[PDB]
Amino acid sequence: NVVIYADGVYDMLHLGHMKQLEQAKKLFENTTLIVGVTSDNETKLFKGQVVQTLEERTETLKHIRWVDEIISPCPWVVTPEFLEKYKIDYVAHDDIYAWLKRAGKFKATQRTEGVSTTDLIVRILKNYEDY
Amino acid sequence: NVVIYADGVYDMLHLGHMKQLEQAKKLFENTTLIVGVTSDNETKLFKGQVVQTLEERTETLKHIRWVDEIISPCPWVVTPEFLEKYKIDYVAHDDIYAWLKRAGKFKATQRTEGVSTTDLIVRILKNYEDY
Repeated sequence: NVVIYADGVYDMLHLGHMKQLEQAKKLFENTTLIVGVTSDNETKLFKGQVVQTLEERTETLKHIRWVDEIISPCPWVVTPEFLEKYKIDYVAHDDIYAWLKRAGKFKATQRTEGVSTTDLIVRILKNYEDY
Repeated sequence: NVVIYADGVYDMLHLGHMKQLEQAKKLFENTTLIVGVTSDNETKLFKGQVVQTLEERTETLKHIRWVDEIISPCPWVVTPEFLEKYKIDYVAHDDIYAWLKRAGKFKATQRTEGVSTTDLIVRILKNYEDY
């Protein structure tokens, strides 16, 4: 059994997150997938705007079949100490990660374009011709 | 083991669908949850607008841990013949259902207000004061 770790904001969870979580879950035949959900204050300070609170973004992730455990809030920066505390074998994510590639603990997951929740609102608005 | 059936549009799947699916899944200690996804043409003709195609709405549902099987497209009207073909013990849904209450096959699931994907876009727009 292999312990995988993925982290992220997971704001307005869409098929993109789900597919990336699925891919992480399936890196190995027998895995335990831990998902870390970044904090509101830190995501806003370092990355950008978040619609949903930590509590909302977390409650929604618990419905994704690929998720075995959630760390909420997770650290903004993943540390080697953090890997050992939770006995993580691999970190799955789409440099600040060089030390992970060096431990052989880096596993790249892919992003799907064009399926985000915001992409969906755009498709709603395209029913209203500009004139 | 109890076979439960829930149907719906599942457009822009949100925590509301997920919680309603969760509740269906857990009506009994040992269940098999079948989720039917209504067709595009029929949903548009009888109910209202749908952003996502059948194929999109279905691919997203497969990520919800509570879902064991999907019928896609499902019939717009559920029939007693339909219940027997799939050996459904119960139909979970939030009249056109009287015959289900009469078979003792009706199980009511609740809607959560205020967590829909559209509710989320509204919260985005509220950062832009009207003046």
